[PDB]
Amino acid sequence: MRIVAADTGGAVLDESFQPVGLIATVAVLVEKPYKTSKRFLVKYADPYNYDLSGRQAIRDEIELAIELAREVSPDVIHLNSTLGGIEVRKLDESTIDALQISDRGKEIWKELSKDLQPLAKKFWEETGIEIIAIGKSSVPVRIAEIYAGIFSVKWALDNVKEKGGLLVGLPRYMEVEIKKDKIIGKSLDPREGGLYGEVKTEVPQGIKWELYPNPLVRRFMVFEITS
Amino acid sequence: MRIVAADTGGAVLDESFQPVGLIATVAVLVEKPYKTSKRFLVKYADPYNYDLSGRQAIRDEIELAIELAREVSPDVIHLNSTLGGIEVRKLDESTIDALQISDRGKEIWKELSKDLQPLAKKFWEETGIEIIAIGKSSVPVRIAEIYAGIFSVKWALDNVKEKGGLLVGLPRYMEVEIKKDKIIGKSLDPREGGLYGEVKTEVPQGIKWELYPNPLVRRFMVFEITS
Amino acid sequence: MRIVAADTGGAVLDESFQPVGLIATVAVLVEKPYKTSKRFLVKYADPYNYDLSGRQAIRDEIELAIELAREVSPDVIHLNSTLGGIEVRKLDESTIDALQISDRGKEIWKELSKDLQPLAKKFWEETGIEIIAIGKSSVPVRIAEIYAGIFSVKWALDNVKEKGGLLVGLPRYMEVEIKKDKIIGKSLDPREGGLYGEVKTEVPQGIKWELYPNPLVRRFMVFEITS
DNA sequence: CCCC
DNA sequence: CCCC
DNA sequence: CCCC
Repeated sequence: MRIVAADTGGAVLDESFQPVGLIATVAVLVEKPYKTSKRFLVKYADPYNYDLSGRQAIRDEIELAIELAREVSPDVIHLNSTLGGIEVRKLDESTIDALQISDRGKEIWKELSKDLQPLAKKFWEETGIEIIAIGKSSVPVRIAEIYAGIFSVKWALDNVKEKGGLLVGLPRYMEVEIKKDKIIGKSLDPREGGLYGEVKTEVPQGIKWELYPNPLVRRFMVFEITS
Repeated sequence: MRIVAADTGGAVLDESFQPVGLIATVAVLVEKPYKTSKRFLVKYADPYNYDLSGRQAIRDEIELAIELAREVSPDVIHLNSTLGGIEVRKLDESTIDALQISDRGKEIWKELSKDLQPLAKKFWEETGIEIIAIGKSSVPVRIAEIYAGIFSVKWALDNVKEKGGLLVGLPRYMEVEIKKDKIIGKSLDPREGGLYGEVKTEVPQGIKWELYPNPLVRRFMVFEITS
Repeated sequence: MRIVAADTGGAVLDESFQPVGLIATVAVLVEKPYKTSKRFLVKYADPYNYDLSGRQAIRDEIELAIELAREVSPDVIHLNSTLGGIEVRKLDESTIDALQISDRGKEIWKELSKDLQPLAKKFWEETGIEIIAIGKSSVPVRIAEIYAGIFSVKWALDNVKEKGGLLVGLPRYMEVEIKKDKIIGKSLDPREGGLYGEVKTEVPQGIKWELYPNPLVRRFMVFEITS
């Protein structure tokens, strides 16, 4: 199988570890043996002008996934939303309310449907590629999530010297390592079968970085970098 | 403690990773230190004529567990169904409806009770051995689940040269290793305390096998073998 | 951040692995990098005269946490109860019933509020330190849980030769190591980022100890010691 | 809600 | 409830 | 539904 998946992840934290804004949206192409991605795109947001209550992330996600899909022609697109694998192009008010998701889950998706359902329908008529809301059960999504963490670290690397101090909240139970020329992100959950990512970047000088648990959010790590 | 447990696990997958049928039903004897099983039985199903909608699996389980229990005389039998550790022989509609399980779970078990409750009551009157539905809380069940994976791999080993290619979906977060004369199964979850299994088999030559994450079901591995 | 957290953990088990009573209540001070604690208190209960139905544990916890907090002046106190991080001092029946907790959870805390809510209000007016019910989401709480496991082993070490045999049920997925002069406790979940503890103690001789899974409670280990 |  |  |  060849799958394109997209996720938004990584957050700027204040000194009380409260999230300020999300950082990276990543679309990945995942192929056998489905442990990583060698082909991917990234779109950075502005964490300092980000609405956490708003759900722009998923609109960026589905767009970025399509952009990658039109180039690599995958079998399917995985969107990070656990709706039981329902096709976005089939998302109308009728089908949303019939899902066994929270009542709030239903509320949010009726508004997204105005743009995303026709968008998925046109793309399906073009390419025949479905865009399914599968969320947590999907490995390409989790791999995309790992890369979202890595690009958040890269974002921190590229932006540490203008802000002189950054706390980056990583996605769930993943760690990062920084080599001379690349960032390595790895899932901390061995049950996932060895999921990982790698992104080439120039690592700036005069910086020190640390990785430690978020004391307020168990199984979430914090990436801290200074000058 | 000496516990007999039984589980059905392992599935033949198509190339879209959709399960076709279940493979192995295994009953195990588990003793201190409760990390493995050295005494076990296996019953193979036909994955290509298997009904996933049906619940024959649990009927195969309770049969095989009893068959093994009559040989090794355990303290108790663990059946793989999370009902809070209630004895099967005590299953009437009143207590089933009083279980904190889904409405679909209740419907299924009310129909299962017709055969399974007298079966458990008769077995208890003979041997004094209870049959409890404990499921996820039981370690012997997980050990049985691991062996279901091991015997599923063995099934693939024995049937690969007639089918020239097989995708076997293993039970949750377990891996297998293939040595010269045996298959070794290990839980990928270190939290379970080092649970494993081991089964002797003649390993066919001229085969290639690979283990990788199921892209559609996170934390589930896929065993693929070809000629 | 400097956080004081408290948890009760560790249980004396009978030979059917059924818990008799809880052992150790521990309050810990946790600072960056939030992986362990170098400052902690322990209060022992009598497992053989313990009410498991009762909720003495949480009253011992909040008391012991305050005692330590009065000495080290932390930023906040973490109590082991998952109520979404709500301040205990604001817990009345009105806000309790508005919590997304079980019907049993509401009943228990409505009764606890009679004593604990004025206690939390009094402590907050004195020191300005909030006592929040964060529970499973807190890392300092988990560290306290690990030390509770360590002190349960210590309790067993100190009481083994008078009891001539002990089964100690540890907290979820943690292991212990016993050195010449200390007990080392480690989380078995790599997702938590390497949480651990250490307690110096005199180790009695002519004892043998073993660590293995509780066969009736998956992901819970058992500590057994004899003479 | 907590405990194994 | 179970299966991947 | 997502985010830490």
